[PDB]
Amino acid sequence: PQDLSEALKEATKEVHTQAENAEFMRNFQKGQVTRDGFKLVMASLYHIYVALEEEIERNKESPVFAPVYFPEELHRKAALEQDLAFWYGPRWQEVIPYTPAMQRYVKRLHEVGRTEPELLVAHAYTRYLGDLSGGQVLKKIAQKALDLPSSGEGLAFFTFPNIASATKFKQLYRSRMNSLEMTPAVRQRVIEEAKTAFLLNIQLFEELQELLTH
Ligand code: HEM
Ligand SMILES: [Cl-]
Repeated sequence: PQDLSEALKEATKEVHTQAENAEFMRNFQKGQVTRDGFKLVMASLYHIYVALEEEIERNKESPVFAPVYFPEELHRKAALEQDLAFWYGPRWQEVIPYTPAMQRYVKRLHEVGRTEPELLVAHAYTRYLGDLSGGQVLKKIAQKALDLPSSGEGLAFFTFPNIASATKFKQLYRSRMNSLEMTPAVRQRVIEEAKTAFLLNIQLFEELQELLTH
């Protein structure tokens, strides 16, 4: 479509559906998810966000990203750090897994943020808006499947405290995206990257399923 936020949504509808149907993901939604499986996803999210957020902090000033820089409303590293301390304990940083699929997603994120930051938005959109959209559902699922204690910890990731209305925020984010100024050449690179980001998630899910079935 015309608006970037639309072109993105439409250009990734296919890969997005593949993501949904990925065995691991498909099972998660079907309510079937183990703690180890859940821990693997959380550990993955931590790594991905740590990388993504580092790159965002590096290019926040650039015009290629500034318009969609919403640190307070979206940052997840800290939330994830709280959750992993709960899921893996006080030395989670020294025990959480860091698999190849994860490693590869991180690598691309740093590649983008270092050499082609104009593509960073493709990842911020993919991750933030995706997690913001599916967050409420997935939470209740793992909340019902895992049956965690009353510790009052472990799921901070599913709550963006600095965002009152997900809907209104998404509207604002999309708008800032469409306001993002880029040449058509770049716009196409951003679209591709978004498909890449999905693929990366897909590879990731597939690898986790593989690890779990063993
Ligand atoms: C349990 C699996 C999943 C289901 C069933 C699912 C379902 C949905 C639905 C129904 C929406 C809301 C559409 C809207 O608000 O217009 C959405 C949006 C989104 N999802 Fe997923 N999703 C899942 C997994 C993923 C994954 C793995 C990614 C990629 C990491 C992803 C990224 C996104 C993005 C970027 C959006 C926003 C698209 C836009 O701008 O309109 N989703 N998803
Ligand atoms: Cl809402």
